[PDB]
Amino acid sequence: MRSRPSFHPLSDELVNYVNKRNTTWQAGHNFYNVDMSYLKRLCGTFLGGPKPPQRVMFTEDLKLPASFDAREQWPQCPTIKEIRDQGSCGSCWAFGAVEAISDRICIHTNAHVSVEVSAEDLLTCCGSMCGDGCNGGYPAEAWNFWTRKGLVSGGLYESHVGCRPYSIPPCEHHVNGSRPPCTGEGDTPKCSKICEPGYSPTYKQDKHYGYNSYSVSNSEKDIMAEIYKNGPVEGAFSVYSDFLLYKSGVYQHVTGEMMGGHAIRILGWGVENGTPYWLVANSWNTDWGDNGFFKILRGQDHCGIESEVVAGIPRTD
Repeated sequence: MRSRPSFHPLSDELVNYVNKRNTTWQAGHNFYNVDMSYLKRLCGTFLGGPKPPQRVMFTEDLKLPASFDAREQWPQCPTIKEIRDQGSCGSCWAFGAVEAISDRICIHTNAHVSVEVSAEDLLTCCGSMCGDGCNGGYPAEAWNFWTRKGLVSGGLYESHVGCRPYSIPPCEHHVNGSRPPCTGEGDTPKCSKICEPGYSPTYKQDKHYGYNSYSVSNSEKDIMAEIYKNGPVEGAFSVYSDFLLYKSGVYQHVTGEMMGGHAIRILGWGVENGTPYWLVANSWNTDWGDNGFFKILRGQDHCGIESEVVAGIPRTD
């Protein structure tokens, strides 16, 4: 391959052992031709550090469903079926924030205004408050910031939708080798308080603000409750190398080492083959795992999926 050895994505010994081990899932390569610094630049959420108020779902008489897909409950909100890609940027913290916010806006604005909240804006105008930009960040501040400063609107890279659409291109990690391995290297883009030409309203007239920012309790049922009456939520869990290989079924960490922390958007649950799972939306494109979504073992706070559930309500009127 003209270059030196080492860091070749992951070894087949992995894929195959994860498979011979015969567990709740099955793995296969999602990334082809990539510098391993990329595979670790994806996992750019910190874990630890802050944590909003608290949200205690009063249990009582509400019987939640044995399964649930936040996309079905609200077909009117297309935002829910969207899978974003973050390019070579550790902005996963900002994506879960916006992808969860996007939905909630459509959810709580009656089913009125559905709007692609901009990760571009959160990513580049939040600063040291939220963390480190393209090199890691705190989902707590992510929401805190929406409530403080508010976020404009911005679709996908080169989508021409709204004020500030994400400026980072996706890496062709999907499936090719005519180009070289899109290394995770990258710099955090600049805070440009300005909408795309031709776009109206004005950037300042595009900021959508939130109501408050709270933490969801570390109990699965409370979470099932939050997603059920409010809308998808942003989480955090630890990434180990095997997870990179997810193709289908319910994930369970088997081997490999920590790639780092990765935020996501949980938007549902169900039980597949007697294994309760959480339906989570990644930010690695639609060619990753199962059409961009994936399932992780729920109820046993797997890899910390049930620890960091940050979230909040949008500002009506």
